[PDB]
Amino acid sequence: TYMNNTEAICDAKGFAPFSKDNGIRIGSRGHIFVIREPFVSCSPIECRTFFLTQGSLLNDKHSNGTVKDRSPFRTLMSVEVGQSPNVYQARFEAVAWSATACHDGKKWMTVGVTGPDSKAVAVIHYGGVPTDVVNSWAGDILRTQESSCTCIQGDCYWVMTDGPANRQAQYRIYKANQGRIIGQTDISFNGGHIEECSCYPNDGKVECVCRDNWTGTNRPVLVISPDLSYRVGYLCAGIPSDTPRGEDTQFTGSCTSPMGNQGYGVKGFGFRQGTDVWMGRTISRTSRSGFEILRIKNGWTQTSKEQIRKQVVVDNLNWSGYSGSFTLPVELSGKDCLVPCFWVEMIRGKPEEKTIWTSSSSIVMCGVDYEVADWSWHDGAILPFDI
Amino acid sequence: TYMNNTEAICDAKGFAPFSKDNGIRIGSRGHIFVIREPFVSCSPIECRTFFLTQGSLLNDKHSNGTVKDRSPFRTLMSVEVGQSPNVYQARFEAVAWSATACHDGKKWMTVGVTGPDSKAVAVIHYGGVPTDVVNSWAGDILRTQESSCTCIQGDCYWVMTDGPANRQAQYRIYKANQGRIIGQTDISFNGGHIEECSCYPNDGKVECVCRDNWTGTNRPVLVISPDLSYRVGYLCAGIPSDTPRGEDTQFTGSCTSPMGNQGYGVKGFGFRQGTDVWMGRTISRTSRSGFEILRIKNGWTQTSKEQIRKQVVVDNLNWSGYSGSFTLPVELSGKDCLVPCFWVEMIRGKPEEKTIWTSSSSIVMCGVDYEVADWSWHDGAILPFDI
Amino acid sequence: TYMNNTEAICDAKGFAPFSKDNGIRIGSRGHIFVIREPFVSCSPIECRTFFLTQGSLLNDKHSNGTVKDRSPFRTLMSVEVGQSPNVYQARFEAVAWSATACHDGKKWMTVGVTGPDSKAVAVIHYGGVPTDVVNSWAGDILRTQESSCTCIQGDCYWVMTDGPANRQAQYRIYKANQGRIIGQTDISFNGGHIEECSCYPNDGKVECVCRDNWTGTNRPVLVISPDLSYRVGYLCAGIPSDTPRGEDTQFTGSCTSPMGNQGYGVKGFGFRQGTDVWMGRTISRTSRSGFEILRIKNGWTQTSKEQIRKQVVVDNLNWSGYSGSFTLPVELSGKDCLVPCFWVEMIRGKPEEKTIWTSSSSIVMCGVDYEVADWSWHDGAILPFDI
Amino acid sequence: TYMNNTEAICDAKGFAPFSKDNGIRIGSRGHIFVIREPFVSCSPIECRTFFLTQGSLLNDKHSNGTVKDRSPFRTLMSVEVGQSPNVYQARFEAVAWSATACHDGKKWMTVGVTGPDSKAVAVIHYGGVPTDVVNSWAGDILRTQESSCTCIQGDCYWVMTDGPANRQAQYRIYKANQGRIIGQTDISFNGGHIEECSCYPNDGKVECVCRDNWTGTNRPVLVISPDLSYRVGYLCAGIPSDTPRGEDTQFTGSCTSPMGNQGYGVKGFGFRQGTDVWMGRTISRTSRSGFEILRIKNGWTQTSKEQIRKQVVVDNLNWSGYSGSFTLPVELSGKDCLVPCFWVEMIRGKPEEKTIWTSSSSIVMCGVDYEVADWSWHDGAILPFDI
Ligand SMILES: C=CCC1=C(C(=O)O)O[C@@H]([C@H](O)[C@H](O)CO)[C@H](NC(C)=O)[C@H]1O
Ligand SMILES: C=CCC1=C(C(=O)O)O[C@@H]([C@H](O)[C@H](O)CO)[C@H](NC(C)=O)[C@H]1O
Ligand SMILES: C=CCC1=C(C(=O)O)O[C@@H]([C@H](O)[C@H](O)CO)[C@H](NC(C)=O)[C@H]1O
Ligand SMILES: C=CCC1=C(C(=O)O)O[C@@H]([C@H](O)[C@H](O)CO)[C@H](NC(C)=O)[C@H]1O
Ligand SMILES: CC(=O)N[C@@H]1[C@@H](O)[C@H](O)[C@@H](CO)O[C@@H]1O
Ligand SMILES: CC(=O)N[C@@H]1[C@@H](O)[C@H](O)[C@@H](CO)O[C@@H]1O
Ligand SMILES: CC(=O)N[C@@H]1[C@@H](O)[C@H](O)[C@@H](CO)O[C@@H]1O
Ligand SMILES: CC(=O)N[C@@H]1[C@@H](O)[C@H](O)[C@@H](CO)O[C@@H]1O
Ligand SMILES: [Ca+2]
Ligand SMILES: [Ca+2]
Ligand SMILES: [Ca+2]
Ligand SMILES: [Ca+2]
Repeated sequence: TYMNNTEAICDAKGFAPFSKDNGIRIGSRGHIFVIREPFVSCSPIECRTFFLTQGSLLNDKHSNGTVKDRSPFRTLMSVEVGQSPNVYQARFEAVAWSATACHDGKKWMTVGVTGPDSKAVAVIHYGGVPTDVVNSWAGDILRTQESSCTCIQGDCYWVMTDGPANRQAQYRIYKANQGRIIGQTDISFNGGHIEECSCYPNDGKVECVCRDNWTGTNRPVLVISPDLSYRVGYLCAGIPSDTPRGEDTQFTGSCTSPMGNQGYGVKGFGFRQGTDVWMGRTISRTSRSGFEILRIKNGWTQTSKEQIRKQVVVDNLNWSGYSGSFTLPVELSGKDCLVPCFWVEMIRGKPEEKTIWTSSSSIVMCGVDYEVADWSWHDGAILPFDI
Repeated sequence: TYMNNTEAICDAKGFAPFSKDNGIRIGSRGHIFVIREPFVSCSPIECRTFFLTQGSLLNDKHSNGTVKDRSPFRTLMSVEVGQSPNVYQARFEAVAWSATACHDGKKWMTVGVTGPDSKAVAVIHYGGVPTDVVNSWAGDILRTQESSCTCIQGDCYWVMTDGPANRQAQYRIYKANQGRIIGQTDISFNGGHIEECSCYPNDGKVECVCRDNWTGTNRPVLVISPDLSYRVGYLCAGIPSDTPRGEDTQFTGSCTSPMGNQGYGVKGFGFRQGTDVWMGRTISRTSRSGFEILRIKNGWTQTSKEQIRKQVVVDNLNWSGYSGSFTLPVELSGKDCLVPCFWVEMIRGKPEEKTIWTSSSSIVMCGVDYEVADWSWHDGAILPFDI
Repeated sequence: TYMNNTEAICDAKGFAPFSKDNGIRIGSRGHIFVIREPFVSCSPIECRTFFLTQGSLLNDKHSNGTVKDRSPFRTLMSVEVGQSPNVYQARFEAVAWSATACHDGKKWMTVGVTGPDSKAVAVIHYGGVPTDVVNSWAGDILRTQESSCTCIQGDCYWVMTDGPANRQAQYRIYKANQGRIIGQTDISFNGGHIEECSCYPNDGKVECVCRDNWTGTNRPVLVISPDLSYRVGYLCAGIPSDTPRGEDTQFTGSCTSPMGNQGYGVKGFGFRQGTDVWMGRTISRTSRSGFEILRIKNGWTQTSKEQIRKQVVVDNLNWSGYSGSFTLPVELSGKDCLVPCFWVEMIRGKPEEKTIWTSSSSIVMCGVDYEVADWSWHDGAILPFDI
Repeated sequence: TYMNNTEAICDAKGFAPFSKDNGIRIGSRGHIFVIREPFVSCSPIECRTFFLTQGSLLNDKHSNGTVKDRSPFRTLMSVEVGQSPNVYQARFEAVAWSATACHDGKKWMTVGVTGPDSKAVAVIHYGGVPTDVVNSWAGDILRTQESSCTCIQGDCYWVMTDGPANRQAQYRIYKANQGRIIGQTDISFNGGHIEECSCYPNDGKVECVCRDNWTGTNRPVLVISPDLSYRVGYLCAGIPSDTPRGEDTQFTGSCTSPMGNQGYGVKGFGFRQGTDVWMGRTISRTSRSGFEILRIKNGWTQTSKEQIRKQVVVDNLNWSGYSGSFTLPVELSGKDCLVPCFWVEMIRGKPEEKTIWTSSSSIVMCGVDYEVADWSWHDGAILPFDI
């Protein structure tokens, strides 16, 4: 049975810890893949952590990783939420150096982009098999969300970019049923920049909070209808949520354009809350360290600086990294709304630390009808490793 | 289908070995989590061992564990009874430094308490997902059973404390259906102290045998009805079952108040047997070593010293530790009563032994219509380890 | 659904290799339990290898095993046929230093004997739980088959001994349904000796070929009806099948009494084939090395020396050990008879080899309508190990 | 339910990466079997990689493998596509130094050939059990496909050879239902040579593209009808696809006979595409290195040199090896034709590299309605290993 993820996202006052895998701690001894982007998506029966591996283990010469991000070895794999990315519980998903995954209520759909920078191919899998392909359309690192795509009544939705890391690139929305591409749309966005979208369902539409890597320290926002009509803009709020970013007090916010004089970026997320917004960010303005979630009053629909809530989940003494959204299915929350949840990647090793290698672990959090006390559930491994 | 655990507990003459995981022996070489509290609970299809991990493995620098009990790394995980707490068979349960788990006949319910000492949050999971929360009510180490909670006709019951390790604290009963809190009750108990309750179903009510950490060397006893009305007191018998404790001959027992001049404690358990009681205890009065189960005649309802049976399960040459109750579902015993069972934790390493680290393994036992011969099924690893 | 294992055993001309686990080879590096008795039994869906472990791994100080056979650590565990006894695929079965397992078509029944030599307890499990117990009846190492018990139309049958390794002991048949003992019988056998029976179903009765450890170099034979009436005797054939044993040419065979002046023994097996018999034995008369199966014409019902077939499965250059029978369910062979199969244990390490430790691997074989060529599928590890 | 694999093979313009296991990279640290022939076959629910192991692990003295190819230790095992051949996810299949596997829509059928060169036995398994046998018919290394056999409406088909590696040998087709041999056929082919067939279903018949090890640098082709009538010949195209082979420009092709003056060979594959053909080959004419797939116009039915497409999947800087065909079931592609896919083995170690040992990893590819960009998804481990 296909999920209906037509409900409204749950209004929430805070976020409860769901899971912590401690994979780097464990991989000091265990057989743990060197990973990045430990992203989460859920079927009606369970939530899984997806991740990329270069086929190498923690504490093994292969972890060296002077090896290109976008290598022939990179694969998308998965375990159940909270499990470490260890070899012996891992399900193979796709050959991939860029991915999105999601479940329609019957099977898992995954997309992995691999191949040469100049003409990379995205292969869509459905039920553990290749079902369809998308080649590069602009021949400049075809890439995607690195988080959960979004299925609504059996049709699955995601966003890709193809174009420079910096200047103007091109962006498309893609639609699928049973792993077969049934629609696509180019996103009109001159002057604007979209990458690594963090999306979730809300009211029968798909909303995303993305990364502008060109000039924006505000994050773009998309609202994709089933048809493929969309509105695009920036997250209204008068508080910047990218990294790097300038001061809050030195920023005015905008619903239609990038505002800060920054290049670069980090994947992060945000959740509409009626007219309000919950926005994730690194506590640091410059580094991918510390992690905090703020609720801004009227932050989705206007240039608000009104902070309604703050919750620290990784303190500014500790490394953090990428973050993304997912939702709990109603068939698992048992609610009549979609519980917003997100994960946070906590990166260890190069470049910030002396090690030959680089991996991440995760902390996962869900919505909840209550104010949750500050804490830091940080990675915790003890570096450097044996090697 | 929800379990009916409305039956009477089985009358039993002794206890048969169910399982022994040998996890510390195995983890000399295998990839075995450093654990504590290897507690057992059963669905209608299987019995699982729950445990806490700090995300570290036996024989790995991370086992060091000069690391706070109540750390950001601590998670509740599970394997099938008798399996070691090894990485590759472990199911993630909750982020937690205090837990209870139980199954209602449809899904597993777990509660893990994590967060700061001053305002910790307990997250209830149901079906492998966050479904509800309880924040600290007194801002002093919100904590729970460290054994199996108790489901009766689909509503699940457990006991928490919030307050000093020593002096008067506060204690609540909590009720849930499908992971949603449906009731709660404060337990009136001045002069008395409740922690780490060991509970089981008996006659459509929940009975617990708990730990008084303030002044009692007798263990408290609760009887919780479906409503949340309860009687509370102390286990009547004229024999002390806590550790530390004084001599049997130097104690008179009481159904209503703590009796010995001891602080401190250990989790342990007891089973009503009509008017009789089976009581667990460490053979040592001072140390958590050796383990024995005694049957006292009239021990539940009066100040009896009448020992009906004794069974040694760990000899006084060997380390023991925490212990708790669970019951076998009728759907697995095939009886028309609830088979009482318990587990015993056998702690190795610091402080009793020279090692950088501390873990435990378990022995599990069930009820049975026969007198079972004395033995010691003790942990068995050979310390110190490589390190 | 309960199996009907009422059919006749299949007439067979030879035996095809089913499985080889290579667990000692693998455990040079992998995490492989030190095991003994890698015995096989089958449900209607799969065949599993059961084994005992002392909770220690190959290549780990714990493998030392100057440790008593009959220790507190010894547990019965299982994997799917052909898998190594590795930690991460192992299902826990029972606490045990002596076992039998079998499936009735609905659940697995296991029996593990543990406890003190003087009053050991056998715990019967059903569906992964304690369901019943048998204490020592003669207070001298209560013990059992170390191979597959036998279920016929939902009632399960096995044989135990209690008494000296040497002189007269006592022997019982035990009957069970859903893990509850429903019948028992003492076996009248003065002058005779029964241990380690290898049994299988044939024509709605249970037949076993056992080990006489007192004076017999012929193996005893039992035929147990559903009631518990039985005939007992020795395997008629004029060829000795125990180890140690004298020459074939120096033996006359007997259907009613032990014949050779040998103490000691080895578990082995035999299959009725109408009036014929297939008999297993070590190629060596003195050592547990080499393994061969012979078909004797009229060997079940008379003192025959007529060898109809011989098949070597381990050559006399290689260590062998225990062996036992099982049958393929009709629901898996797809035949209208019960395919006879057996396994052979191949023991490495002490005492025959310089190592601190002792383990075994297995080769498994099934019936088949054809003459199978001689070979040696022997253990294969390269000793001594790192240590 | 039995599969209908009666459909036409899908017409395809290129091949998308399905899976990459990185098992040699991983086995630098993980517990990875030393393998060969990582072949793929699919049930209606999943695709599995089959492989042979000698029971030894990467990085362990046992990997030495001065050990005969055709040893007593060699077993056929399997994992899910894309998983490494690691110990803890492996399903045991057969005792085997030569194999074929396939699923009929209800159970897995496997065949493993083991035993002495002079009289080897092939045991057919069905549902994880021995169901039937084939002994050597010519007493010269009875052997088979080393890739997916082929089930059509519940009857399963495969090809074996028995005879010299070089001169004339003998070749048979074998047919089975539920693991029982229901038909066989000798293949008339004087002057010709068949080994290691790569087969797939097309139009209710079985087509194979095989290895001539005697004199042919073209690959033989068989078309087996349900009856067991067949046409046999050589792949028509005017381009040689074996290794070793001469230049393309120095070859004329033939539909009926071997053409090049080469002995030796490599397993490879080809797919009919109406009248066209997709042909696999090593980029090297002399070495098993690099891998490319070419589409020849009219290549199946005539002596064409017309190259319609080329796709590189392993570049000529990298080791490659064996290759085979499988098809995606309609129940997983969701198409009304059979998606052609193939795998490529990438061999590391001896003899090409300085190591004591030899293993392989794989890349898997499927059909697809699009031109796929050149790349090299090559093995990637860093040799030599610790040892
Ligand atoms: C660990 C790497 C994370 C990672 C980062 C990151 O920002 O750190 O950048 C992505 C970008 O290159 C930019 O978004 C610029 O376009 C990149 N995607 C790929 C596949 O290139 C991804 O791998
Ligand atoms: C290995 C530790 C076991 C352990 C012990 C124990 O008595 O040894 O004490 C619990 C208490 O602190 C006391 O009951 C006093 O309140 C503690 N709970 C937490 C989470 O603090 C638990 O971790
Ligand atoms: C590796 C040991 C195998 C093993 C042997 C064996 O003959 O080698 O002997 C069994 C006997 O003692 C005898 O049959 C004499 O009664 C023993 N059973 C137990 C549990 O004592 C069993 O463990
Ligand atoms: C890694 C070995 C691969 C391998 C090769 C190969 O060509 O490399 O040759 C097969 C042949 O011997 C020939 O086809 C000649 O008949 C062989 N089959 C067996 C079992 O002998 C198989 O093992
Ligand atoms: C960190 C590390 O091991 N670097 C090695 C380096 O020694 C070598 O010279 C070069 C090419 O092999 O780059 C590699 O990454
Ligand atoms: C037992 C052990 O390794 N202790 C280390 C110690 O060397 C160090 O000085 C301190 C802080 O890192 O405490 C740590 O736990
Ligand atoms: C083989 C081996 O390690 N033996 C040790 C030995 O050194 C020790 O003196 C004794 C008691 O610990 O027996 C042990 O088994
Ligand atoms: C590469 C290797 O380890 N070779 C060993 C060699 O030392 C030994 O002399 C011989 C027999 O054991 O062949 C073995 O394969
Ligand atoms: Ca930016
Ligand atoms: Ca106390
Ligand atoms: Ca004897
Ligand atoms: Ca050739």
